Amino acid sequence: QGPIWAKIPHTDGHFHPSPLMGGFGLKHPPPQILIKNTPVPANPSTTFSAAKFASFITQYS
Amino acid sequence: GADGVGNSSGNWHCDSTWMGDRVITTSTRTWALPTYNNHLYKQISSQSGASNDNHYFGYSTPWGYFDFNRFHCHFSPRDWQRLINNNWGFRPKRLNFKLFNIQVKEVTQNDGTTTIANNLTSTVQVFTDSEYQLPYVLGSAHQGCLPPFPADVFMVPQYGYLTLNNGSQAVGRSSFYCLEYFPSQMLRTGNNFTFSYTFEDVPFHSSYAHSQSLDRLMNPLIDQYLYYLSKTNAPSGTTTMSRLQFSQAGASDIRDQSRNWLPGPCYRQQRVSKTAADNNNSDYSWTGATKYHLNGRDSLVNPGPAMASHKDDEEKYFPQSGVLIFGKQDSGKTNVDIEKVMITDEEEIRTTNPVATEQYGSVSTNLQSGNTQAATTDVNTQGVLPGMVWQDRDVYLQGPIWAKIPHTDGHFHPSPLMGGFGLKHPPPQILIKNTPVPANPSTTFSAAKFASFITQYSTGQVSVEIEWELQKENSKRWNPEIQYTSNYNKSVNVDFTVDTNGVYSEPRPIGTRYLTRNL
Amino acid sequence: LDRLMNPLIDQYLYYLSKTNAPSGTTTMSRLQFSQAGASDIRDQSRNWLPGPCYRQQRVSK
Repeated sequence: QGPIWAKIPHTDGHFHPSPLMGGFGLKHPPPQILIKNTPVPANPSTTFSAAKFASFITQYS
Repeated sequence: GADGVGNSSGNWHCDSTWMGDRVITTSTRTWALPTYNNHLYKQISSQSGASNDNHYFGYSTPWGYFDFNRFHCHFSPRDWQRLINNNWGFRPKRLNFKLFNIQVKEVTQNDGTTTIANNLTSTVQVFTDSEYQLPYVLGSAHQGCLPPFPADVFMVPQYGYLTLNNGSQAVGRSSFYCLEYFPSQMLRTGNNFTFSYTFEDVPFHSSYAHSQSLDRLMNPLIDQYLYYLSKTNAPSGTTTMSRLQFSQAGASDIRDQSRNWLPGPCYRQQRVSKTAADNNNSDYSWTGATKYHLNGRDSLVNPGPAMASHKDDEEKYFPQSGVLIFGKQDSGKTNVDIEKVMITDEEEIRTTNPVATEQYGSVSTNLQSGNTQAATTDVNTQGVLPGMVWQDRDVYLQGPIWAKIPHTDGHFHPSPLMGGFGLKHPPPQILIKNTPVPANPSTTFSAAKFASFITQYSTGQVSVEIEWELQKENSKRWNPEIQYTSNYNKSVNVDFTVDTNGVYSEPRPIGTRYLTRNL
Repeated sequence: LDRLMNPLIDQYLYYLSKTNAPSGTTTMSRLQFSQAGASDIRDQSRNWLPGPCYRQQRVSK
């Protein structure tokens, strides 16, 4: 139940770069995977307004 | 190349070319070379009454040498700005050197009046120590490099070296080198000298600052799944009892999170303030200094391992002997005030390297028990540990470029402590000398060596071209970055220009770390 | 030439609309700025200027 890898910090020098919590030190570790729900605006006004939207449809995925 | 008296043996090349990931800088200067030591080799040694720390033994030769081991020999201030504002790293690739338009001139000192004339048949000797057989004296931050301003004429420095000594005397192991024992090329006016050199592979110099701290690398929104010891006792009826308790670290207790890395090594220095009143009223320049002990001698550690100059909100402080200190224009040699020097600052590396004037940390010294409380102590010197990361010292427009790595059995992270690139085969030394021309000899034979020569010196042009490899930045940062810039406000003089008397001056030291990078 | 805007949307640029403001029973110099719309269309920022001129005398039929 412990960690597997850790990204080696991009520095000028480092010594024996195995992460201290245990595991494999990688200069190019598995990349981060980001995910987000695209916002869906709610019912807008019928007269133009330059203010940014603040009312969205509540949803998840 | 070789031709007559009325033919220039070379042209003036001085500019920079930027093309993609390369930049080629070529510079030209005019030099003057006297006759050193009156054509003799001389044994030199420390004074008899010198302290044991200052004893030395060595030789001084009649040779001069060319030196271009400072960045401002190659980069103009504008070129330096281009480099540091748009690149994450750089390194030298190859080198070209040329010596041309030699002129030898003889001096006559009749009756206090000096007459100078051409000597068309005299010569100069040049050779490059391409096998590293002479003691390498470059890389010690000596004066005598090419001037930063291309219009200046400079004198070639004299060559000399030190060997093993026992006090003021030598030992059997000490070695003596005769530079005439090398093959060298002899040039008359009309000959030139060139050679080429290829740098070995070295890591790019880090021209960035980290935008994250080593102790701040977590996601501040999610707790860890690991626990730490958060309390060692708990309240009982009107009292307490020993009782271990554990917690998961979050943002509220961010100092307790488990981490994978450690800050770089440390070697503590004494702190002094730029405000005069803050410092002690005593002479602690040597007693309070940090030094190393080698063969019974003490030697100042200067500047030593790369550590941050100060923590935040403390620009007024700096380590006693932990920073490079350049002098302002025309500042003296000995005991000048603080207004005459320019003190560098290495604060950009406090994200990974400890502050030079604080302890590295604290470790426990005993075993706590029912009747013994835990005790800790500060760590003032910490060698490297597995899991450490650190940055190297920055380079400056007027600082050194490279240094020769000593030929030893072992070495660790061989980047020179004054900053720059460590090379096992650095650019070779270039020695030069006027060939002696004896004066009127006697008409009856004498076996004694000659002692009367024609007084003469030489002059000419020197050019050096270096190709540098660039490493372009690829940042996804949204907000604008910090850049080096000139101030817009009015002033009597423009920075990095000449004054009304013709004196070129550099008003401040310029590092390389302006762009940013994630840790 | 002076009517080329969209009369429904205000500009994002400002113009100087008032140079003084009322104080206690008096006024004080105080610069104020506004975004031009349709109500003050004469104040909108524009990209062009009318052609040159050389004034003549006017006569009536």
